Amino acid sequence: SLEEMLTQAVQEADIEQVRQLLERGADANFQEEEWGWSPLHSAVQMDSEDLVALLLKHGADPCLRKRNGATPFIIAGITGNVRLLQLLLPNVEDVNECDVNGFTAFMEAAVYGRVEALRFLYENGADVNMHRKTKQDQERIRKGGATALMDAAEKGHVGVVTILLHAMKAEVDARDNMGRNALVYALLNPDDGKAKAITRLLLDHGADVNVRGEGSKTPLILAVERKNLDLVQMLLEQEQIEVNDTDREGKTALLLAVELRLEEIAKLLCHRGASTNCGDLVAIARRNYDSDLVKFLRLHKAGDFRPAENWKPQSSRWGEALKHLHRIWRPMIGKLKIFIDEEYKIADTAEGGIYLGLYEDQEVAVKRFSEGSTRGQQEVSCLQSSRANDNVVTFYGSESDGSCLHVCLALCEYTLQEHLANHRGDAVPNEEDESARNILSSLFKAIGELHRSGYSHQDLQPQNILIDSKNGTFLADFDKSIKWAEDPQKIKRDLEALGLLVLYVVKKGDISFETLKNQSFEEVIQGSPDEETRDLIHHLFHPGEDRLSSLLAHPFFWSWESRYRTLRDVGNESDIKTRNQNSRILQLLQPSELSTSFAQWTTKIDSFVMEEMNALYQDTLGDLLKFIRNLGEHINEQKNKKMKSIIGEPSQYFQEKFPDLVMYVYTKLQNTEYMKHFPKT
Amino acid sequence: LEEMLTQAVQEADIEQVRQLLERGADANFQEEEWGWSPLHSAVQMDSEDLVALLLKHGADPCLRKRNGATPFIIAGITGNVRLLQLLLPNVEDVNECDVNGFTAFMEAAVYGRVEALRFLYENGADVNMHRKTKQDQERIRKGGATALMDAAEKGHVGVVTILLHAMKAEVDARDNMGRNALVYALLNPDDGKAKAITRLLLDHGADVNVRGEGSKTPLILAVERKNLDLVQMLLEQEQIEVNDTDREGKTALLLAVELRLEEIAKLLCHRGASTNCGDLVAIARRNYDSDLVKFLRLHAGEDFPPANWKPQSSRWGEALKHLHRIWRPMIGKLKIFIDEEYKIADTAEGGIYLGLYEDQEVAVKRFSEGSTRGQQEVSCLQSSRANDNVVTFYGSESDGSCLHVCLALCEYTLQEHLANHRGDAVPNEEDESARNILSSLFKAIGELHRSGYSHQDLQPQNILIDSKNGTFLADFDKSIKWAEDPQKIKRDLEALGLLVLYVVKKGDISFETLKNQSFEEVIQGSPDEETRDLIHHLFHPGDNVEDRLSSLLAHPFFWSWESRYRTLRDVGNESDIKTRNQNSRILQLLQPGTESTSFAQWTTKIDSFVMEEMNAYNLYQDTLGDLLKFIRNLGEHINEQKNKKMKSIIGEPSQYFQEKFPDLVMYVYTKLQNTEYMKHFPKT
Ligand SMILES: Nc1ncnc2c1ncn2[C@@H]1O[C@H](COP(=O)(O)O[C@@H]2[C@H](O)[C@@H](COP(=O)(O)O[C@@H]3[C@H](O)[C@@H](COP(=O)(O)O)O[C@H]3n3cnc4c(N)ncnc43)O[C@H]2n2cnc3c(N)ncnc32)[C@@H](O)[C@H]1O
Ligand SMILES: Nc1ncnc2c1ncn2[C@@H]1O[C@H](COP(=O)(O)O[C@@H]2[C@H](O)[C@@H](COP(=O)(O)O[C@@H]3[C@H](O)[C@@H](COP(=O)(O)O)O[C@H]3n3cnc4c(N)ncnc43)O[C@H]2n2cnc3c(N)ncnc32)[C@@H](O)[C@H]1O
Ligand SMILES: CCN(CC)CCNC(=O)c1c(C)[nH]c(/C=C2\C(=O)Nc3ccc(F)cc32)c1C
Ligand SMILES: CCN(CC)CCNC(=O)c1c(C)[nH]c(/C=C2\C(=O)Nc3ccc(F)cc32)c1C
Repeated sequence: SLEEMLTQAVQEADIEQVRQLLERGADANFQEEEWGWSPLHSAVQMDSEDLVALLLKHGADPCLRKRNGATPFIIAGITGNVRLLQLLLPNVEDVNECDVNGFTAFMEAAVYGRVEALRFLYENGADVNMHRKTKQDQERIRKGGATALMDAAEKGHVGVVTILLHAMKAEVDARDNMGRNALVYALLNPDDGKAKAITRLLLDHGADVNVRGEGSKTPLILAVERKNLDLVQMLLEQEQIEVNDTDREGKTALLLAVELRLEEIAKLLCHRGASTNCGDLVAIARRNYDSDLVKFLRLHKAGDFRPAENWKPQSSRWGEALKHLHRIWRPMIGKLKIFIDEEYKIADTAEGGIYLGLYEDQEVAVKRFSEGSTRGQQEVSCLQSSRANDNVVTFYGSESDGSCLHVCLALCEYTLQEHLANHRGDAVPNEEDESARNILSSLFKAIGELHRSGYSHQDLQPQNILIDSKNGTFLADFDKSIKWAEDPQKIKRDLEALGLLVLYVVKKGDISFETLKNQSFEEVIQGSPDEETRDLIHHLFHPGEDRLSSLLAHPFFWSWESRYRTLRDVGNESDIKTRNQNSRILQLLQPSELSTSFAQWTTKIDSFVMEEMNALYQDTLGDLLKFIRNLGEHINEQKNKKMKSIIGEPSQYFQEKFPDLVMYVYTKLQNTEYMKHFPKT
Repeated sequence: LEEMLTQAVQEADIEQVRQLLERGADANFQEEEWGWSPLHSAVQMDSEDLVALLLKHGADPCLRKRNGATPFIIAGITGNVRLLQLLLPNVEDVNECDVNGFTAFMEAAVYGRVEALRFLYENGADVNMHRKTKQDQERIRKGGATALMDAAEKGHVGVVTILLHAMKAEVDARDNMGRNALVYALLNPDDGKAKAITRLLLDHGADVNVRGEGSKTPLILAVERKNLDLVQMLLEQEQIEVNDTDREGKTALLLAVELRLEEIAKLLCHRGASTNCGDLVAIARRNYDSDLVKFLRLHAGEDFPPANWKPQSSRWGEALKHLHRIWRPMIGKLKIFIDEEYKIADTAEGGIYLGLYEDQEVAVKRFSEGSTRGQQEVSCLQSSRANDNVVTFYGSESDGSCLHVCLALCEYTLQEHLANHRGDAVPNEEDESARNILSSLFKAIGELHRSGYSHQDLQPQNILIDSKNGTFLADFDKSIKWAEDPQKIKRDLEALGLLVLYVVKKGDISFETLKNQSFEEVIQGSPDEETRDLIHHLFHPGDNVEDRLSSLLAHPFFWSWESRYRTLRDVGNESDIKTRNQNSRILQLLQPGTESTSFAQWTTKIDSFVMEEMNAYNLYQDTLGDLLKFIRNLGEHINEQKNKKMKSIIGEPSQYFQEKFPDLVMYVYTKLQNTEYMKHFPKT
């Protein structure tokens, strides 16, 4: 509280209240633990000399480093009051002391365009062509090495540039670790006049003009991109200027000037040796509606330049249209290449449609929103949280053209509805449906993960589910999604739609989803072809917020083989074989319940099989399981060949003859020790 | 060469045109790609001569190209009045708009073609026509801009004034977004033109409380442009709202303090702006804006913070909380601070730091924007977004001087994770963990190859584990497209071979150690035959490599002990094993001819009680057939009441048979591998 009242006192500039507390014994070398600021640092930054004098009297160290290694002296450079620098100098060890990023009081004077402070530190030993020496991590990626000249040029301080080159002997062609010099820094400044004046000075002193800036750009290309005839004339006054220099992507200064629709700057560039076979400049002027520059371009023809098409799309369905999109010219919206044409449309939506696009040269689906849209905001928000969810469509990023939020997504081959259509004629009519389990377990996982992330979908339907080239399934179209904390029992709608999607997929897409939405709970249950489906759906309409991942353990997701295996394994328990009425197993399998389909099972199994196996089977469940166990073990032996052919495939046999069997056993053993007989799930 | 010989219209010479106009080619021959006719293209190049020559030859002036554009509309662009005069008698409506809403008048407005604009106005043209677009564009609230808005946007001072005064233009016309010409005016690059057009519009009474992109007012657009003049011009209106906020809830003043604009900030305070919209003092103070600090203190942020963001990371949690709290400027969508507190690791380039990217926690790998290595990384991550066991790529941001590569944040390295979990298994118990880690890596590298890439540096430091124990492959700065150099795939597969031993040995043998060993020494280091066999397949993948990785997932190494045992039991239940039928297919596969394997004389290697009790009938023989028979029989009966003594001697039978006979599983695997009996193997 003491030094804290001092800290406060200084911030207020109560000179007296400071005096009292210094005499009370308060530490002027106190530093707050976050950013390392001292009362001496603070007094300098706010520029009240009285406080700096008062604190220096009380032993406040002027070489005291804050978090960034800056000392109150360094800070005075930024402040630019000369009598502060006077007051701190007779305690300063080195005038060239740097913070951890290599900054000196002189650099700081240059950065803040403080002429008078620069003069003071000039006459006092301050090195003028000191490069910033930074920490090892910054150097290894070639950061640092900049100078007061480069600093002054970037900030556009005409005064400071004049004074350094002339009065102060600044090296004009000094390089930072990136290989940049003050000219590059000069050319980046937003103001026209300031940029003009600084470039002039620097050129006349012998700044190299053949230098690489950000994006491998020359000074010339920077002058072009800025649309400044003035900055381009100065740079084209020198002969050694490489006019046919290429930036990162192979764009030339001329190419750029045609592309930007800048007549004068293009012509001046031609009259100076900008070679014309760097791209079809004529066509570029033509799409620009630049009549005048066209003619001039055809008045220097060197024949008729030509352009090789390499890029192959990954998509099969969208391939040819993506080739076309890659071929034609479009302007970019950040990292996105897009064209609002029917040829490129994927689908129609509640706002804006979905089109093919290219994002960093990768194929994408692009969902469009009005940039103000609640709906677009909900989508982007949910997608940004879903990056770890493996069964959610991959999110590339979102780009704004100012009136339209573009959401870019991985491109998929088909919607679930399409996919089921294309694969409808693959399976023999009674085959086991492995495909349905895969699709639906991927959905359970996707929705389960979406819930754990705090989001609910609200519009699960088959058009929002996509299938990729490799048969994987993904969830999509988040516009109507909500953070479920807002209303926790709205999760229910996801769970109910998932129940409808169970039926949908098990029915191989033959029943439309519309139909299934107009049906009531009991109609849906009745529409189900088996008991596992019925029970699964039931559990979705009547849930217990991690129920979904537990439902992946449900016998619906057991293969026919696994189901058969579980019945055989249960039927091999000692107490089923010895018919121990005492035992815990037969206790559990013994209930109350309604009429089963295996009650008096012995009368509905072929009479030939019945005899051969009795070679004492009662109408208990226990004796059915045992029957399954023995038949499983012996079905393949020579002496059962006639039995084998009556049965056919045994898994199919038992499940068909007794549809409720697997479910009944699963229900009875679910939370018990003999749950260990279930497949590894 | 009949329709493709119109380039002359390109080469613009009248001679070849007239001459081929009666040699055979359709005047209205629209090129297929965009709908450009010789009439379209002539009007665009402004050849007074070609429009005459072609209009002589019937060519329709109402003929639409791809975007719905008659050469009339295109004369509004070129601006020439006597092209518009040659065409006007052969057009139904002068106000005929292409598919995006654009009349010949708006094209005159867009390109600042002043004489053309006059000519169209007296000939009936529409000055308060909003653009009518297709329904796709309307549903997302695009279109409905007037010619006035086009003129303000392009900054044509001529055109605005003519329109406002001569042409009765509605100043406070809105587009579908809800934006007047004023909004368009302030987004102009040119300060002077912007000043001029603001003035004209403001004095005709354009709304100054409108909203543009990002919910920004005109005032906020003025402040973000850093232009005192436009700020004064707008504050000249009495009705204006100073305390209007953008989407992010920033007031115009807040923005001025933030941007180090003492003068505009002082001005906005003098015109009644609220000083309690942010901690304004602290903002000026960090900006080193001494005078403005004084000023706001003389008036302050007394009646003003916000507080709930929770990281998902447990390891990096506390530091992510710190990073969220502190103020940083953005590098695009990324929040980062280069300091030891936030540092995850050192690299050969720049280190890995914690970051926030669209408010999501991330690891940020740093490269000089120059870097070949950074380019290789971004490239390979861009092709891997579908690969589920590659670290998620969020995006890359540039500082001008540095490439930030942002990645999903993981808890641990593979090396760390194996250390932390070294205590977890009783050392005589099945290693589930190893199979999971290694199957994810097979999947990762498999898919990485399918995408055309090879890693080149697979080691445990490049493999990361997340909060839910998913394993992810990272670090592609040394990756290569293998198409150029097809056999360098084999080096990744060798590294996988090393990683197999590393992971099975639970991290006890260091990777360095293992990289110095020869292929044969590594195989010798293997604690079992499944590992031995697996690794072998990785060091010798084959020239015809292809998807060697995907077939290896089927190998007994990835079978649980439960499933190995289940397979041996199932094989043992074959009728020809039970009848000991020597002629049969199964026994021919298992056991042909006349034995070096640890199951030679297997009857003499199991406890004599078990052997004796089991003989409850030809007593059990030293054939493998009879061993599988033994395992099936034991499997079935081990838990029966009367076999309680056997059960305790054996313990868990899977563990037993594997231990007493280490080569058994592999031996059966090898014999049944591409046979019908493969159906007894587990599922994958
Ligand atoms: N003689 C020839 N021989 C062989 N090929 C040729 C020839 N001549 C040209 N080509 C090839 O044609 C290709 C481009 O097609 P195009 O020039 O025929 O028509 C353009 C484009 O495809 C098509 C694409 O539009 P877009 O999807 O990008 O969508 C643009 C935008 O989103 C929307 C603006 O509306 P708003 O939101 O602002 O209300 O409309 C479009 N637009 C913008 N400014 C426009 C304007 N001033 N006037 C009319 N429409 C404008 O529209 C034409 N176009 C684009 N920018 C334009 C502009 N600034 N002024 C006038 N027309 C423009 C070119 O790529 C070129 O290769
Ligand atoms: N009186 C006070 N009392 C108590 N607390 C206070 C007080 N005043 C401010 N605070 C609080 O402290 C926090 C930290 O503020 P700070 O100024 O101590 O430290 C900043 C940052 O931590 C720290 C690291 O910043 P960074 O990682 O963004 O790194 C910036 C850059 O990447 C790096 C190298 O740049 P270069 O070599 O490539 O050009 O140095 C930083 N830098 C840039 N310009 C600088 C300059 N002119 N001078 C010194 N450093 C500069 O440096 C301080 N800083 C940043 N920009 C600055 C600039 N333009 N001028 C002066 N200092 C600057 C502030 O955020 C604030 O909340
Ligand atoms: C088969 C006939 N169809 C009528 C039902 C017409 C085809 N059109 C359709 O059904 C259709 C619909 C309604 N959506 C899509 C595609 C996507 C979607 O919605 N979100 C996405 C996100 C990413 C992506 F890469 C594709 C999509 C199609 C093909
Ligand atoms: C002894 C452990 N120390 C703290 C207790 C920390 C030391 N740090 C270490 O060992 C270490 C190393 C050498 N790499 C990582 C992490 C990553 C890496 O290399 N690429 C990535 C890409 C993404 C990502 F999300 C994390 C990483 C750590 C934590």
